[PDB]
Amino acid sequence: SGAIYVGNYRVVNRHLATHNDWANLVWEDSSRDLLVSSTTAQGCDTIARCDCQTGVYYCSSRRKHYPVSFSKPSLIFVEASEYYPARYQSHLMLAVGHSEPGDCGGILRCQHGVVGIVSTGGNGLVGFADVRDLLWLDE
Ligand SMILES: COc1ccc(Cl)cc1OC(=O)N1CCC[C@H](C(N)=O)C1
Ligand SMILES: [Zn+2]
Repeated sequence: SGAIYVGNYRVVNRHLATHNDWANLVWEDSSRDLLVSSTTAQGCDTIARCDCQTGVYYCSSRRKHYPVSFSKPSLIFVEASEYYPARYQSHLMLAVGHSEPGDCGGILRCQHGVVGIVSTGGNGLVGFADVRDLLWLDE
């Protein structure tokens, strides 16, 4: 679990969005595993606007943060789960690091701000849905 709170927006994994997220829907994209809903309270998380390929993510299945080197956002094939059929997920960044399904939502940050959230993983890999291209999150 986990979310990003920026301005009047909440960014979560689409497959973990709640009934309230869908009732306050701003934008969603199944191919990215992202959903953004509106909030009444102001968030003040900062979104990175950069080309970093290193950062630190939070891993809830270890209660720890780990440093990572990750690939640039790209189209990656993700095997079927209970949430989606087998498909290409876009804007996904992969790195070597521990993850389990419930780690989805953990934040990846660089020195400039939030980069993205855990969205995929397995066998010593962890994948992050990028949010740095969503320029409207700041207005
Ligand atoms: C962090 O996720 C995992 C980590 C390890 C393992 Cl063995 C499996 C993990 O589950 C996943 O990769 N998915 C399940 C939920 C939906 C995901 C998606 N974005 O399509 C894919
Ligand atoms: Zn950065």
